[PDB]
Amino acid sequence: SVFSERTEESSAVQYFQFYGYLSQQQNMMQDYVRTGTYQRAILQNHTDFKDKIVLDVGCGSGILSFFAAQAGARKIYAVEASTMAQHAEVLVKSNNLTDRIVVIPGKVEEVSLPEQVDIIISEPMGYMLFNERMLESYLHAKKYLKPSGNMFPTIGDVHLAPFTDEQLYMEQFTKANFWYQPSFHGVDLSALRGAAVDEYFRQPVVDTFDIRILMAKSVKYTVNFLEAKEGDLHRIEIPFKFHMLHSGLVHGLAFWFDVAFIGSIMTVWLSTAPTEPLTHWYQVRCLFQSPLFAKAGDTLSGTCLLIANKRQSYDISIVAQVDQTGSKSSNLLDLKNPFFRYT
Amino acid sequence: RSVFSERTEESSAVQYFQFYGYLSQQQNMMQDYVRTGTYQRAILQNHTDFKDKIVLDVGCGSGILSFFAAQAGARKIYAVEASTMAQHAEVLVKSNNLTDRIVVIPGKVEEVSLPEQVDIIISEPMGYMLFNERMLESYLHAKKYLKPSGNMFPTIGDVHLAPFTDEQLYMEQFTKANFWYQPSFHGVDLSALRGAAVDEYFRQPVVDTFDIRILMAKSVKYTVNFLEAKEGDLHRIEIPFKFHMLHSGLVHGLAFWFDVAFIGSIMTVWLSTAPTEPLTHWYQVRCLFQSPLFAKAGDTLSGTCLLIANKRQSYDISIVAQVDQTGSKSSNLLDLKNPFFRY
Amino acid sequence: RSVFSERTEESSAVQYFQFYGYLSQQQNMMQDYVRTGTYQRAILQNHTDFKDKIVLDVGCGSGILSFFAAQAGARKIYAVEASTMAQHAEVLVKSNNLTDRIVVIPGKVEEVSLPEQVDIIISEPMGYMLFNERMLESYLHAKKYLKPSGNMFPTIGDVHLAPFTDEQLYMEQFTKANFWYQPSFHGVDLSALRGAAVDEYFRQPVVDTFDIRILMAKSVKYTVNFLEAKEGDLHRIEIPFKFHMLHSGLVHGLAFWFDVAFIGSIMTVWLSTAPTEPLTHWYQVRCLFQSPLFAKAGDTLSGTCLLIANKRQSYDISIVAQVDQTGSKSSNLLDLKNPFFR
Amino acid sequence: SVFSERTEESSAVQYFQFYGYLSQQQNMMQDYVRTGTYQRAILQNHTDFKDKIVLDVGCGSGILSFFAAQAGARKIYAVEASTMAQHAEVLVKSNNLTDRIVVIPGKVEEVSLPEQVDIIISEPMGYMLFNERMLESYLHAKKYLKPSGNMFPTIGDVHLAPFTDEQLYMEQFTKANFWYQPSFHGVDLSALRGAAVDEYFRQPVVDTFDIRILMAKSVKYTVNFLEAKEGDLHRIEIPFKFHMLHSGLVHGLAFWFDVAFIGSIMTVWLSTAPTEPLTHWYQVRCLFQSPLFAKAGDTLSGTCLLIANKRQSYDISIVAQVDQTGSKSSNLLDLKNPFFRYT
Ligand SMILES: COCn1cc(C[NH2+]CC[C@H]2O[C@@H](n3cnc4c(N)ncnc43)[C@H](O)[C@@H]2O)c(N)nc1=O
Ligand SMILES: COCn1cc(C[NH2+]CC[C@H]2O[C@@H](n3cnc4c(N)ncnc43)[C@H](O)[C@@H]2O)c(N)nc1=O
Ligand SMILES: COCn1cc(C[NH2+]CC[C@H]2O[C@@H](n3cnc4c(N)ncnc43)[C@H](O)[C@@H]2O)c(N)nc1=O
Ligand SMILES: COCn1cc(C[NH2+]CC[C@H]2O[C@@H](n3cnc4c(N)ncnc43)[C@H](O)[C@@H]2O)c(N)nc1=O
Repeated sequence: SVFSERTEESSAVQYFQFYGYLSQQQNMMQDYVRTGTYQRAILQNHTDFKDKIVLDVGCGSGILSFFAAQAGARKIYAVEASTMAQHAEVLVKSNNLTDRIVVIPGKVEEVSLPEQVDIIISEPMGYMLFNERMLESYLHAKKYLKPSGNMFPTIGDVHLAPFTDEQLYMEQFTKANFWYQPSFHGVDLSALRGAAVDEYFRQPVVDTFDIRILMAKSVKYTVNFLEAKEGDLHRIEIPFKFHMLHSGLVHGLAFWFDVAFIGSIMTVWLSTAPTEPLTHWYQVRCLFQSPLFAKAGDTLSGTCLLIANKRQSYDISIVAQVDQTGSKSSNLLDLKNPFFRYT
Repeated sequence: RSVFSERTEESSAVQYFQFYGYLSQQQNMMQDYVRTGTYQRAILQNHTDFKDKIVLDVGCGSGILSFFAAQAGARKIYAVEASTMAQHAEVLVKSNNLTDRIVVIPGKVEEVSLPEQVDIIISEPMGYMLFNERMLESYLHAKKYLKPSGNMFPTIGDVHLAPFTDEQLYMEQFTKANFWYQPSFHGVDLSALRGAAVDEYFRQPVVDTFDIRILMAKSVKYTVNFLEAKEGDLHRIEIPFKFHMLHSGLVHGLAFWFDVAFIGSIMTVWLSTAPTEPLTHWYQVRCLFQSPLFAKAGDTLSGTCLLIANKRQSYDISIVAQVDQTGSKSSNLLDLKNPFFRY
Repeated sequence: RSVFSERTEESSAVQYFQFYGYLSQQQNMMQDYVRTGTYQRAILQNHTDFKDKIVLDVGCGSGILSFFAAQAGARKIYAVEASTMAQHAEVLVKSNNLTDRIVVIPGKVEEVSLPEQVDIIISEPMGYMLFNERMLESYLHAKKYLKPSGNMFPTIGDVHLAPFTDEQLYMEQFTKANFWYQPSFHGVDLSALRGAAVDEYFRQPVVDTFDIRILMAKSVKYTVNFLEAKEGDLHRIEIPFKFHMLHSGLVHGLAFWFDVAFIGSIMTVWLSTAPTEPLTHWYQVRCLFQSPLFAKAGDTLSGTCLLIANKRQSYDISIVAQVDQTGSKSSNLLDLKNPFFR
Repeated sequence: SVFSERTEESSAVQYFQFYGYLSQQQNMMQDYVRTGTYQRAILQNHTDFKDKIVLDVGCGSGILSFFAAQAGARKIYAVEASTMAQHAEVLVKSNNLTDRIVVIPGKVEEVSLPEQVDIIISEPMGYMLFNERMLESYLHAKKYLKPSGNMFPTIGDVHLAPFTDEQLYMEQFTKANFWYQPSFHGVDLSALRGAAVDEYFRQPVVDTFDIRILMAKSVKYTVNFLEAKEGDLHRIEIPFKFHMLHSGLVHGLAFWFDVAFIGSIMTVWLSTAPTEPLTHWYQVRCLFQSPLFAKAGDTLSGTCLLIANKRQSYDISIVAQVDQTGSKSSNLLDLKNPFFRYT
């Protein structure tokens, strides 16, 4: 199957074991902006669901399918690969919707659907949008979509912006300098200091921050789910050229994302920006190995390259330079194992 | 066929050794001064057990215990580690000018080949509730390389269990499960999953610390002698208990902690994780009853704690407890692999 | 045969009037200075509404309100009381030398005979959640003796309901019901009765007081005009509500309290049992949801509170409420006859 | 029916409405001494239940019948007049004992039983034992008992003792003096002071106390349930002659009770004495209208006459005199409406 060939067994096992916990479902269900916005997006666009055939990709407990039912859907095929699929089956029955919702346990790449659908609903977003590589499953599911179909969400916007956070930057060396001592219980640990530093900077930082740390207007990269193919997400190149609004040291790039549900009646947005109420996605920051100095009016240019790996994630390569001075910095990060810093 | 792989699911082992490949993880355990200091004390104060001896370090990580053995005057130390950390151990050996005495051997101890038999095996195989991670079996497996008169550091392990009362913790866990009682979460009836939820939450052992005044009886001790035990002895561990209740009230579950002893030629050194001792990264472990049992002082609380090893490098825990004077019985099942870190 | 007996089970009435025959009970309400003081204030500052007038005191008890009417210059007061306390009131009338102005008439106001029509009716018919005990119907029934332009003290009653958050109270009641979850109480499996246990406990309205900070929205008010209302109006009371949520969080239920107003010729006097005011023996009443509803600020909480009068001199309470923006719905049933005094 | 003939309907309505609440059942079940002692008496006398026919009078939720089943009874007829009977039926079903326990809704005086039983079990005790008049139902049930049959409990002892409590006595007047003021909001309430005093002294006081207020060894009155007829409890004359242990003012009499389960293997006692842990029966105190002075060595004599009324309770008439001085005092009380003073 498409899924198995692009995914290490070991990763998938852990992955779907994670999503088999009800506390996990509960965690996201209790994120009100997420759940409420989805419900709002579906119900306020009822003409996109009334008497329609629906596919729910990765339905979990099946909540989104129930929203599709509330909107008047004729038939909803709810696909889920984790064991949560049982619990969804329980809920459909207990809610007297066995006639409209069909839970189909398995990976969307492997199961079979009896008919084509009018619309696909899903929540494939991970950290920095792309983490978990579910965007690909969502796009893969379009093999079941009628030429007349819609996708909820319809587009996804990733935003990148340079930031200054002197403390976050110095934090890494404060932690790594543990190894910079010539006699830890009689052992000289110093030789590992460099490797320790390396390890810390490879982790993207998951948390939130004050918007005043942002030093330039964000650059946006858009995925149109109606148009994009799976292969388009194996290699994602985000070129950028930031026009610096403030003077100071740029310590790295901040990431967040929005999705839009473009329905027949209205467009509804779900935003994870630092200007909006906090979600379980938070924001993601990737540090530069060396900060770059820039003055207001200077230009910070370069590329963010995301290469997909078989651990259901991406290798992040970021290169940036201040055009006016020629000061250059790089970093390589492993998105699969971020550092949860939020307190 | 390797012993390790035969008892271990691939997916679990990958994750397992990925976790221990991070330097931050090493730092975290190294910074536990009680642990590190006590190990160094046990080794250095029993230096005659190491002088001009052959040593095996099982799961050496960064290699600190091997360095303690080197400080103690060991003639040759074979330091085995299956994670990538082994590369970092090699660096320290070189930078500390101990290349002639410490030899890092990458791989699983069940799979590597050792050049000679050793005089003593040192290790830190203890996990949560002592038995989590199933490394005790690797530690015991390694005895195939031990001379007939050889020693084990640690030499024995004592598991302690005692009933406790903690209304807050219980209500804390029940409150989480009460989410699934809702008959109309965004219009969806979740109640049918309420039973499954409470099951899931009470399935998690609670890792943290507590005040000793919550203990309602003298602890019961279960001892594993590492010099004598076989791997097979740890596939099914049955711990019978009979507590004489010192206080009246609700027993909400059983608390677990452990001690290990380094029985050397000069002296015996103890490492304790009891709640009467300073806190370690092992903390203490509590298994909640789904239903608390009322008992008065002078009553007897009897039953068994049964540990069945699984292929995820952990144990399925079954606890049965009864108030003998009334016949009030409680039964519970816990998954030790996935505890709730409450601290 | 009488209106009272037809709407009341004998057993309930017996127990009911047995309760009000104790002097300690009388003392208990008289010692509520806010209550008694406000009544005297309402009557005395509106002395012109009593000056040389004919008065009916419905359920006079010890006869205190009648004495206030006497102090205000009333010509003649008919004091009706169905319990045995009526004997004690007559003693006080005699010992206070007011035999010429206060006439005690033993019996139910639905059954006794009055010699003449009155200019004003005084009473204290309020119970828990205002309506408990169903005496308002007796109070309204008594208007058959009121001259056309006559007055009522109190003149109106306002019931207030507001959503609240109180997790501790909720888990307090939830902790109690889980007793019945035990699969081995002395070796006995009680779990099969859990559902019934939760039902029983959450059916009880909670009588006590609380900090006003637990209220999540401005209260909604339901008004009874005693000058206009009929008995029948209180057999089935439907109270619609739409709360505009001021805070985000869990709504654990609805809190109820009431005010009455004495609208006299000189001034209007209010008696309040709100949580912003000093505590009275009416306290406040809260009806819990079996499961709380989450709402964030700006949302709207809508639904209905339905009160059905029963033959035990009380009400069957039905509360249905929903968060409009999300469709989170709750339905609940409470038995006002069986409150929980915490 | 016998029950209807001795009971006013309104009282019966109130009475069985009280016992229809699960919270009420729960409250007695949560009395560990009560429930545990019943269980102990039944289980340690298992030979009195093994393969026997049992009658459970007023079974409530059915707890004692389940105990009888645990002891090995062949058949248990469980009679209950309140609606709780339905709940008992539920538990019988869920505990898979439908073949051994038969719930019979109704009053034991009115229902039909198919056969004679070997033993009757019940908990008919009220305040000072006799309140609620259920002992008569218990004795009435012996029409279904085989000769040589047994009763659990087998006997009941009511204990009386003189007490001194100056505060309790003066309390009545502190409360009644509310009415002794010439201008309560302009009203002279004084004329009702006497009636208020009368009212307070008619109520027996339910609460507990320090045993040090007791001025003599109690006098005991025994009901042997094996020998007694119900009619024996319509008029209960309890003569008393106390040998005063302490000097002082006697303000009244204190009441409590014990029951004994005299089985073939052993006798088990349930005590509500003030020297034992507190139960939901507490203790009962009846005040003299005027205190009597007594010296150590004096004798306090008289009678406590209990006259049963149709409100399922008793009018208590107490007369007492100090023999050596001839100082005499009496009181008449209404046991149906006691004053709960306990804090
Ligand atoms: C915010 O951090 C990440 N994150 C993301 C989300 C949103 N992603 C739900 C995916 C849900 O979809 C399921 N899923 C993923 N790949 C799937 C596939 N090929 N076939 C079928 N179901 C699949 C998966 O089991 C889970 O139930 C969330 N609900 N919680 C989170 O913690
Ligand atoms: C729950 O906390 C307990 N805990 C315990 C310890 C002590 N446990 C060392 C295992 C170390 O031993 C290694 N290891 C495990 N099984 C092994 C095996 N067959 N062969 C070789 N090395 C092995 C593994 O890679 C790790 O480096 C720790 N260093 N951190 C902790 O967090
Ligand atoms: C605090 O909440 C309960 N509560 C209420 C009140 C206020 N309710 C006075 C009724 C008083 O009026 C009497 N009463 C009730 N229905 C009556 C009727 N058809 N005809 C004549 N008298 C009646 C009844 O006997 C009592 O004396 C209070 N005085 N104490 C309380 O404890
Ligand atoms: C603390 O003192 C009061 N008290 C006493 C007791 C002990 N008395 C049980 C009576 C139980 O027996 C029942 N009962 C009484 N007369 C009955 C009758 N002719 N026929 C059948 N059942 C009858 C009654 O419905 C209740 O289930 C208790 N279980 N709770 C209390 O609160």
